[PDB]
Amino acid sequence: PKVATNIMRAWLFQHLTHPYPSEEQKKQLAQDTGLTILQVNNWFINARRRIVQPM
Ligand SMILES: [Cl-]
Repeated sequence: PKVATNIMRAWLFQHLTHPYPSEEQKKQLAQDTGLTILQVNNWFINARRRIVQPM
């Protein structure tokens, strides 16, 4: 699971100005992580919320 998380973190940091994977990108991320598309989407929702959450 560390590799799965690191796959998504790496994508996220490379796309900080638009941290919203397209449908095709979600599909590739699912393949790379071994997570479902649903899990990939939920991870990104939670990541974007974490970035903006108050100190
Ligand atoms: Cl990282």
